[PDB]
Amino acid sequence: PYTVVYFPVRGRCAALRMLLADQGQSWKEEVVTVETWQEGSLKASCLYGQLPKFQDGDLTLYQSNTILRHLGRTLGLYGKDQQEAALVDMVNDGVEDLRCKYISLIYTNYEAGKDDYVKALPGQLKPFETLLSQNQGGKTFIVGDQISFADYNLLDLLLIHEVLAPGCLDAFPLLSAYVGRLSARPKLKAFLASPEYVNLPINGNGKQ
Amino acid sequence: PYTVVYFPVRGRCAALRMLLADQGQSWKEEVVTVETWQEGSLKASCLYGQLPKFQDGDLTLYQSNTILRHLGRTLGLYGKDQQEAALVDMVNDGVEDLRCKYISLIYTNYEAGKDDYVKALPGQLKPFETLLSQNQGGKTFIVGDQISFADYNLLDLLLIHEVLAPGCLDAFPLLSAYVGRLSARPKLKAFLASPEYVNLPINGNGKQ
Ligand SMILES: N[C@@H](CCC(=O)N[C@@H](CS)C(=O)NCC(=O)O)C(=O)O
Ligand SMILES: N[C@@H](CCC(=O)N[C@@H](CS)C(=O)NCC(=O)O)C(=O)O
Repeated sequence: PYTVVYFPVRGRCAALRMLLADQGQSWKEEVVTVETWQEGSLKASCLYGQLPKFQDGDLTLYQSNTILRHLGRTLGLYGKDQQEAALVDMVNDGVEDLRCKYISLIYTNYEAGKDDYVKALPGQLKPFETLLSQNQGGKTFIVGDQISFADYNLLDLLLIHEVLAPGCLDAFPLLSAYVGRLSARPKLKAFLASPEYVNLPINGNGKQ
Repeated sequence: PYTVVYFPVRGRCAALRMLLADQGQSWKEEVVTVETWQEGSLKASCLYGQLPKFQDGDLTLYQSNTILRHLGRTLGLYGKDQQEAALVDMVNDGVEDLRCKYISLIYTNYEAGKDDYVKALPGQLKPFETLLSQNQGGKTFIVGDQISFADYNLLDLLLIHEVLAPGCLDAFPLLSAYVGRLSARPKLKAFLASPEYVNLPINGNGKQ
């Protein structure tokens, strides 16, 4: 079945976990502690020396976005056709770009850069509000009328930003409604409220 | 057909151009100069405020990797099945990670960081040498026995590093043979030797 090997944080695995949970999929968590990681053997076996590591049967994958795309492809969360598939990728790449900035802030200069980051936030969130407005008036999902892996990644990105800058979504009616709507999905709602999710720190350095 | 809107540099469009050229595809280039870009209107219309912008009929795409994935999907350069597709993504994500570091070096601290970067290079290139060794002894492509969009992206990444650090591939027999083999493909060879490619700077700041 599925196995995700990762540190005891939400980080880059939050989206894929929400996806699995929401799609009613079963998976095993292999927690890697800072001690275990610093030992060296695991890191050494990792293709790019980083986690998450994911296993689907005997298929072993690295890179969170590769895992998301793999699940999107195998579970049918990759658009209804090629055109939509391209759009889903475009959304995900945008999410990834902002995620990199967020990660950089959190681990590079949280104290000093937090203000400038929050100031620039609206500009970074606008593209997604726009994408939503062009898709059935932002009533369904980010691309098309069926959920995609990009939706889970974007949802995660929005939720963690809500924590970073409370109220940042107030200026974006579509994104706000979107978050509320996706957060209300039965299986996803249950998962987001569970200890498994709630009791894990967002990041590894305690900053959020 | 296809239209790529980009600055007069190879940059993030080199791989997709090599792909189109090698697959015998026709495309139109819309050159955007620094003056035109600083005017503001174009940037404002770009989803994430950045180029390249790509058009396939009326499908307008942004993000180089989305473009590569779209072409890989429509032209059949995405593995023979899902498993291979996942591996192709994993390779491409790895290429993208190193590309970001390269871009950062080139535009952030070329003079000061060039030495440390070149020193760390072997460690960054090793994963690809490994992937190659596990695939028919590195005799064919990066994944499977048919070319994929990841091959073009990786080829570009290697070629630009050859320029940055001449001889960096000497320690990697498989990567070296791989580059020579792919560079010899008829259509690709012609393209790499053409003014269209040769007379374009690798990066926008003249550093390489
Ligand atoms: N591009 C990779 C990055 C993976 C990554 O950043 N991994 C970090 C944790 S989120 C890690 O393993 N750090 C430990 C190390 O590199 O030593 C992905 O998207 O999965
Ligand atoms: N993640 C995007 C990044 C695009 C990007 O970095 N674009 C740069 C040129 S390579 C750009 O348009 N810079 C102009 C600007 O942002 O003002 C991609 O992979 O295409």
